Amino acid sequence: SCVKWFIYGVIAVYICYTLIVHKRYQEKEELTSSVRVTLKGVAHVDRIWDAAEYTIPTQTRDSFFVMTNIIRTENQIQKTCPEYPTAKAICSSDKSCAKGIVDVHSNGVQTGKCVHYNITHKTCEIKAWCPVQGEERPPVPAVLRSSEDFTVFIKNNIHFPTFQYTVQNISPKLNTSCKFNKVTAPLCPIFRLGDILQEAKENFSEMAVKGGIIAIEIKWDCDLDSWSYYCSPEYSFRRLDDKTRTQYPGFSIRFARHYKLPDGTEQRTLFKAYGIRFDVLVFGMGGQFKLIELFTFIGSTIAYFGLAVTIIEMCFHLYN
Amino acid sequence: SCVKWFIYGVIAVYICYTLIVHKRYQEKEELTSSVRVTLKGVAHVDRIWDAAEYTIPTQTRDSFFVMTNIIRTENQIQKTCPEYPTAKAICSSDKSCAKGIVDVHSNGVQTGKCVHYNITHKTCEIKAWCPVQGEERPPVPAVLRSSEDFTVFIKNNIHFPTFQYTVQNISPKLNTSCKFNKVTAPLCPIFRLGDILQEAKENFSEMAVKGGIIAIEIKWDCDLDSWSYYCSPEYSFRRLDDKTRTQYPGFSIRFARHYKLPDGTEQRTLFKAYGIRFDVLVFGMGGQFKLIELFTFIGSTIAYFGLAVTIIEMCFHLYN
Amino acid sequence: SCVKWFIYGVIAVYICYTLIVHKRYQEKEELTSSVRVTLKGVAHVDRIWDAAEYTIPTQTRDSFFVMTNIIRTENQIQKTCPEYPTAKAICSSDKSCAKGIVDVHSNGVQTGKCVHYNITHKTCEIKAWCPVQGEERPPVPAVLRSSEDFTVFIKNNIHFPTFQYTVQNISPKLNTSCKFNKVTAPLCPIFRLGDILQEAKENFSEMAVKGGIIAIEIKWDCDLDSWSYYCSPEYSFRRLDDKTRTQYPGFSIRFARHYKLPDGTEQRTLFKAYGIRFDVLVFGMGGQFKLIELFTFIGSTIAYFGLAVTIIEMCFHLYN
Ligand SMILES: Nc1ncnc2c1ncn2[C@@H]1O[C@H](COP(=O)(O)OP(=O)(O)OP(=O)(O)O)[C@H]2OC3(O[C@H]21)C([N+](=O)[O-])=CC(=[N+]([O-])O)C=C3[N+](=O)[O-]
Ligand SMILES: Nc1ncnc2c1ncn2[C@@H]1O[C@H](COP(=O)(O)OP(=O)(O)OP(=O)(O)O)[C@H]2OC3(O[C@H]21)C([N+](=O)[O-])=CC(=[N+]([O-])O)C=C3[N+](=O)[O-]
Ligand SMILES: Nc1ncnc2c1ncn2[C@@H]1O[C@H](COP(=O)(O)OP(=O)(O)OP(=O)(O)O)[C@H]2OC3(O[C@H]21)C([N+](=O)[O-])=CC(=[N+]([O-])O)C=C3[N+](=O)[O-]
Ligand SMILES: *[C@@H]1O[C@H](CO)[C@@H](O)[C@H](O)[C@H]1NC(C)=O
Ligand SMILES: *[C@@H]1O[C@H](CO)[C@@H](O)[C@H](O)[C@H]1NC(C)=O
Ligand SMILES: *[C@@H]1O[C@H](CO)[C@@H](O)[C@H](O)[C@H]1NC(C)=O
Repeated sequence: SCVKWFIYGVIAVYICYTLIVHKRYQEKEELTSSVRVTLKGVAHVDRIWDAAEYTIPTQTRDSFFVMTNIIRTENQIQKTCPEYPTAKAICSSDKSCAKGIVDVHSNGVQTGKCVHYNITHKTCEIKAWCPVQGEERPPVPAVLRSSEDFTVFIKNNIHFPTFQYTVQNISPKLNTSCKFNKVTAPLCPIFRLGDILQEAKENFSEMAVKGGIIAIEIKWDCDLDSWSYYCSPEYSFRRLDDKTRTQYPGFSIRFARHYKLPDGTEQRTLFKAYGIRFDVLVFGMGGQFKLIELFTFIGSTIAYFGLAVTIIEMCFHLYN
Repeated sequence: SCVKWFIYGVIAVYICYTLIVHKRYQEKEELTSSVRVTLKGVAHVDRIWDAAEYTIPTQTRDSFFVMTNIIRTENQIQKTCPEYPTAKAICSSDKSCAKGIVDVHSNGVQTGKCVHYNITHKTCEIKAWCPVQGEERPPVPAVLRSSEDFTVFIKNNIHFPTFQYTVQNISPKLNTSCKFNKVTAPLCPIFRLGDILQEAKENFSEMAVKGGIIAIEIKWDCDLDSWSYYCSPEYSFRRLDDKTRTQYPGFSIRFARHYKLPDGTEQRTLFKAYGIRFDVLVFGMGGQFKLIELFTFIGSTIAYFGLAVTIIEMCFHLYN
Repeated sequence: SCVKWFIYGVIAVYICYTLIVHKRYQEKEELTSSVRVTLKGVAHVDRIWDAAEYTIPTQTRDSFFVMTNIIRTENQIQKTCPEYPTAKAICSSDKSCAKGIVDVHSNGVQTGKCVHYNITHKTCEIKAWCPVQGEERPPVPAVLRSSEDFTVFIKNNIHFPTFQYTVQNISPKLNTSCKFNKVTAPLCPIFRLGDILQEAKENFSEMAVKGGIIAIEIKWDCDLDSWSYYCSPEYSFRRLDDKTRTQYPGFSIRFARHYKLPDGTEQRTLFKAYGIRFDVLVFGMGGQFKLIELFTFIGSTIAYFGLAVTIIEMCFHLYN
C-alpha cells in the first residue's frame, strides 16, 4: 500500500507544481505594445549627415532605418545618354541596340543608337534621367560607417488593458549618459548601433557596406501580483537577412530629391541608400491573480484527479 | 440515490453549457484585416495646411500620422556655427569643447573652439547645418491645434479565408455627413480627431503641443451562423505613451526640404513636426457551424464522460 | 470479450495516428519573418517614370506600394481662387458662400464671394493652394498602366530561433532570369505585377485606375526532421478591398513637392497618386523532434489511457 500513497503523493505534488509554477490561479493577457525611437549622431564625410539626412520620415510603428552607405548621382535631367554598361546593354554597333524599352533592367527607352559610355566601351543610348546612376558597386569602405557610433533611444510602452496596467522600459528617472547593460542598467534603452550588431554576432563595418536587417526582440513576461512582482524587458538581437554573398543579402532604399531650375525644367538628385533596417519585435504576456481562475482550477483538478483517486482506490480494493 | 443523479445532472448541464455558451459546434478562425484612411480638413495659421502639408506619404498599413505642432528652421547651410545654447552645451573655454567629438546634445562635429552664441552665452563651435535648430520648446499653443476638427475616414475590411466571407465597418449605404457615435451610429467610420482623444480620456489641446500616440482598437467577435448572426466592429481608444513629464512622452518626426542656391551649394529647411501617430489595431475572431466540429465534440464528450459515467455506476455500485 | 480487445485496438491505433500524423514527438515553434522587396521597371509617359518616380521611400517591413494612376497639379501658389465644383461648393449668389468657417470638404478658407469657375458655373472663393486640384476623376486609361509589366523580387527569410534554423524563399544559387511558377520554379520569388493580380482574379488594367490592395500571403509549414524534411513556402494572392461601386474601393497617397521661386515665395506641385499597395503577409510554423516532447507524450498517454484501460477492465470483469 506504499505504492498507492506514492501515486497519491505524485498526483498532489503535480497539482501543486501546476498551480504554482504555471500560475494557473492568474488570468493571462497578451501585451499591447508601443515603440518610438529617436536617433542621435552625426557623420561628416563630404557632407554633414545628421538625422535629417540619414533617416527618412518614420510613420511605421515597429521598424526604423539608418543609412550606412550611399551612392548619389546629382543634377540628372531627362534627356538622351548612354545606358549603364550591362551585359545586355554593351554594344559594338547600332544593330545591337533595339528601339524602345527592351527588358525590365533598363533605365529608359532605347533610341537604338550605340554611343560611347567611357573611352573604352560603348553602350545603348536611352531616353532617361541622365547621367544614369552608375557606381553599382557600393563604396569600398561604407560612406556612413561612422553610423556605428550613433545611438538609438527605444521607448517601449507595454499595456495590459484588461488589467489596466502599463509599464515602460525606462527607469523612473533616467540619466541620458547611460548605455544599455543587461545586469547593471536593464532600464537604460540607449543602444550604440555597433553594440547592437555586436550582440547579433555581426561586424558593423562589414555590414554597413551593403546594409541588412537586424531584429531587436523585446520580450516581456510579467507577473503583476504584489507578492513576486516582476515586469521588465529582455532584449535579444538577431540578423534576419542571409549573410551569404550568393543569396542577395543587404538592404537599400532608392529616393530622389527634385529641384526646378530658374528655366523651370525639373532636375533631380538620385540616391541609392544602403542601410540597416531595424525591426523592433515586441511580444509578451502578463498575468494577475483572479478568483474565477483559481476556482475553475480547483474544480477542474477536483473533478479529474478526484475521478483518478476513486478509480485507483477501488483498483487497489478489488484486486487485493 | 439523489447525490448520484445530482452529479449526472451537473454533468449534463455542464455539457450543454459548454456546447451552447462556448459554441463548441462551430469552427473558429482569426480574421485578417486591412485598413485604409483618408484625412479631411484645412487649417489657416500663417500658412494653408491642407492634407498635403500636415501628413507625410503613408505606405504603412497599420497607422497614420497627423501633424499638430511645428518647428521650422529655414535657409540653413553646411558651415561652422555656434551650437545651440542648451545646458551642458555651454562652455567658458576651449578645453570644455573636445575636437571631433559628437555628443548626445550636439548637432555637429565640434571644432574644439568655444565661441559666442550671444553676448552672454558661449557654446561649442561645430561643423553643422547652420544655424542650428534650437527652440526645444515647441510653440506654446499648438500650431495645428485646429487639427482637433479634422476628420479621418477609416475603411476596415476583414476576411475569414476558410469561410470565404468578407465584412467592412461601413454601412451598406453610408452617408458621409455622419460622425461616429458609439450607440447612435456604430457603423459610421468618420471620426473627429478631438472626439477620438476625448474617447481616450485625453485633451487634444494639451497633447497637440508635444505629440503622442493613440491606439484605435477595432474588435470583431463574429458569429456567421444564420440563426444568430453578429459581425460588427467595436471601437476602443487609448493613449499608448506615458503622459508624465519625466518619462519622455510625445512624438515627432524630423524632415527637411532641400534646395540649391545658384552657385550650386545646398541649403535646406529643417522641420521638427510634433504630432499624433494613430495606430489602428484590428483584432478579432469569427466562427461558423461545422459538422466535423459538432461530431468531434459529441464523440469527445461521449468518450470522456462515458468513462466518468462508468466510474460512477460501476464503482459506486461496487460499494453500498 | 471480443469487444474489449476491439476497444484496445481502437485506442492503440488512435494513439499511433495522433503521434505520427500530429507529430507529437516534435517541439513546435512560431515563425519569425523578414521581407525585402525590390521593384524593377520603367514607364515612358510624357516623362520617364523609373523606380525613384513611381514609388515612395519604403521603410515598412510588410508592404510596398506601386503608383498606377496619377493626377498632378503644378505651380500651386497660396492665394485666392475658386473652389473645386463639388455639390456643396457651387453657388449662384454670394449669400450661399459663408465667410471664414469652412466645411470639412473645403480646400481653404472661404472669402465669402461667389466667383466664376467655368464660363458656366460659379463656386465659392477660397484662400488655398491655387489652382485647386480638379480632375477628381482619374484618367480614363490609367497613366502608369504599363506598371503591369514591372517585376518585384520578394526576399523572404524565416527564422526558428529555438531550433537555430533559418530558411529563405530563394533557390540556393538563383538566376534572376527566372519567373515564379507554382510547380516548376517555386523558389523563384520574381513576380510580374500583372501576374500577381492575375492570380488574385483581378484585372491590372481595371485596378490601375483607382488602385487597391493586394495581399501576397506566404505560408510556411516546416518539418525539420531529417527523415521527413519539408520547408518551402506556398503563396496565395487575394484582393483586400471590396471590388464594388458603392463601398469605396481603391487606394491613393497624397504628396507634394515644394519649390521656391526666385522671389522666394513658396510653390508646390500636388500629387494624387492612385496605386496598388501590396501587403506581404508571412505566417508559419515549424517543428523538430525533441526527446522531452516525446517523453511528455508517452507519459501523458500512459497516464490517461492507463486509467481508461483499468476502468474498462474493471467494468468487463464486474459486469459480464
Ligand atoms: N539616441 C539617444 N541617445 C541618448 N540620449 C538620447 C537619445 N535620443 C534622445 N536622447 C535624450 O532624450 C531626451 C528626451 O528626448 P525626447 O523628448 O524623448 O525627444 P527629443 O530629443 O526629440 O525632444 P522633445 O521631445 O522634442 O523635447 C533628449 O533631451 C536631451 O537628451 C536627449 C538633450 N538633447 O537631446 O539635446 C539635451 C539635454 N540637455 O541638458 O542639453 C538633455 C537631454 N535630456 O536630459 O534627456
Ligand atoms: N475624413 C473624412 N471625413 C469625412 N468624410 C470623408 C472623409 N474622407 C472621405 N470622406 C468622404 O468619403 C467620400 C468617398 O471618399 P473617397 O472617394 O473614397 O475619397 P478619396 O480621397 O480616396 O477619393 P477618390 O474616391 O479616389 O476620388 C468622399 O466624397 C465626398 O465625401 C468624402 C466629398 N469629397 O469631397 O470627398 C464631397 C461630397 N460633396 O457632396 O461635395 C460628397 C462626398 N460624399 O458624399 O462621400
Ligand atoms: N524586381 C526585379 N525583377 C528582376 N530582377 C530583379 C528585380 N530586383 C532585383 N533583381 C535582380 O537582382 C539582382 C541583385 O540585386 P540585389 O542585390 O537584390 O539588389 P541591388 O541591385 O540593390 O544590389 P547591388 O547594390 O547591385 O549589390 C540585380 O542585379 C541584376 O538583376 C537584378 C541587374 N540589375 O539590377 O541591374 C543587372 C544585371 N546585369 O547582368 O546587367 C544582372 C542582374 N542579376 O543578374 O541579378
Ligand atoms: C569602361 O566601362 C566598362 C564597363 O564597366 C569597364 O569595364 C571599363 O573598365 C571602363 N573603362 C574605363 C576607362 O574606365
Ligand atoms: C542667450 O541665448 C539663449 C538662447 O536660449 C537665451 O537663454 C539667453 O537669454 C540669451 N541672452 C541674450 C542676451 O541673448
Ligand atoms: C462647368 O463646371 C461644372 C463642374 O461642376 C460642370 O458641370 C460643367 O459641365 C462645366 N462646364 C464647362 C466645362 O463648360
